[PDB]
Amino acid sequence: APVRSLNCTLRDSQQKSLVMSGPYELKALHLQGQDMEQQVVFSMSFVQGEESNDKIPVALGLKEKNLYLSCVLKDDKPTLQLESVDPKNYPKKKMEKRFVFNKIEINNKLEFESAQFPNWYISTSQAENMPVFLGGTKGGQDITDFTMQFVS
Ligand SMILES: CCNC(=O)CN1C[C@@H](C)OC[C@@H]1C
Repeated sequence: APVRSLNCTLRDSQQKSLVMSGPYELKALHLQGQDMEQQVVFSMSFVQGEESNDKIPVALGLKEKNLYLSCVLKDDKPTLQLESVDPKNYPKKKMEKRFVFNKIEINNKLEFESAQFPNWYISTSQAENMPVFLGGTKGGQDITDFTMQFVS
């Protein structure tokens, strides 16, 4: 059948929202009120991959954009990028592995592990206005926990 998707927003566990902040870049900042319309709406697709009760493979597309979060080696390091695709072909159930995140539910929060790069996570910094990135530990000063808000 088709691939199933849900519209949503994400907030880090410090309650920073995510906004597109220039060509193919996502930043996290504290937002409330009118400025919250700026937050990124994701289309979260439920994709093919290894699955368990609390570990669900997803792709994170930007709503009504041919842009996906993806994990690739850059200058020899696992990194997070926004990657454009052929809009005729996406989303699909069998997403390429660089687009797949394991959405892990622990203690009423979510982590998004790279399926391609085990133990690398979608991360934010403590400081405001810094990039969303792929971070190689769910332990230390960087934030790897999120909450999801369902959007109409
Ligand atoms: C710099 C380009 N920014 C936008 O088009 C803003 N929108 C992007 C969309 C994925 O999430 C909702 C948000 C309102």
